Amino acid sequence: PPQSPWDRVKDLATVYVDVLKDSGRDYVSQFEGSALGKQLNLKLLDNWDSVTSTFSKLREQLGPVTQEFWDNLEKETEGLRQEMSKDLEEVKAKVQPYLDDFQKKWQEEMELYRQKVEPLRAELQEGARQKLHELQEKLSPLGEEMRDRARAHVDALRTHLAPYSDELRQRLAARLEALK
Amino acid sequence: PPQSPWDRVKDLATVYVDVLKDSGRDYVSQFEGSALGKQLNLKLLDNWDSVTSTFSKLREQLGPVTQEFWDNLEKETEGLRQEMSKDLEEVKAKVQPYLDDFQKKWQEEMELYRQKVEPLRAELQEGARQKLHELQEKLSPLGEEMRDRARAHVDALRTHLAPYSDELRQRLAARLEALK
Repeated sequence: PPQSPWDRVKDLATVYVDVLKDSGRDYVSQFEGSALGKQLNLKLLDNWDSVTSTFSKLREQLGPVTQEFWDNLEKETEGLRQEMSKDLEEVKAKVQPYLDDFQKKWQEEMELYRQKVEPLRAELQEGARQKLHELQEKLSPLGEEMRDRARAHVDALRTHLAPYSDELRQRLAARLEALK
Repeated sequence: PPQSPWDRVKDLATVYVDVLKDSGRDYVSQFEGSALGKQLNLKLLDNWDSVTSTFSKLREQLGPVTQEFWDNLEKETEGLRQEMSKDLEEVKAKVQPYLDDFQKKWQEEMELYRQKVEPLRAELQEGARQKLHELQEKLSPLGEEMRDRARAHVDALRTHLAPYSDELRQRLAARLEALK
């Protein structure tokens, strides 16, 4: 099984084109994955990816190429990487405010939602706590009493059974002695 | 490695003597293991077992025996099993009321404890439920709103980024075309 030379073009697409939308996707994941985003069970990345990949659009455009192309690509790779890398940074810059504004906005949204929710939730949790604190004290002496009685009941049983186990052991011993 | 002939005596001790206290232990486990017994974390069987086993007390009593003993024991085994089995049932009978009364008493105890506890616990669980029912309705429309906005924000970002990914793909395509 040989390896397609087009893998080199695929790598250039991933590294220098799709990185832009992937970073976009990562900013969205941070929203989806936040403590509050999970609270809401946000699923937001359906249809995020376009159907046709950047790689397909490149191969489709370049059309078929010769071995001269691949030898020329291998010749220019480092100089093309350098120049592609500066185009990528010039675009990353242009796009960064959108990503910044998105990150700040969903956090604003979540905070504004936390304010409407966390207080009412805190309250109920507080009162539930204070009513439970008021109940682990009433059943507290009730517990150490049941345990004392339970222990007394078991010691009584253990004691009641003892003479009967002795009687059995003595009947066995006497039957065994008869085999001497 | 040979096997001790005394294993036969050990088996008789287990089967026809220790079964009595073991059943006792099983009645206690039922208490310990009940839904309410677990609630209280009952640990009740410490020191239940005597230090010296019935087997040790039998061997200690019989003292050393001959091969004639083991041949005689093998001769009488079925007739000794039958007769030991009827002694065991005559004792099981004598002891059963104790086990019955113990089982009935710890259940009485647990019920009497359930009455003091379950109501107060039910109440708090009811009100906590009714206050939460009163809160999953207020944040309900708030949730479907945040989701709509979240979806709108992500579609905006996806859209803002598109022309920049196209520009990158076009700069790569043009650099690749130059290698033809």
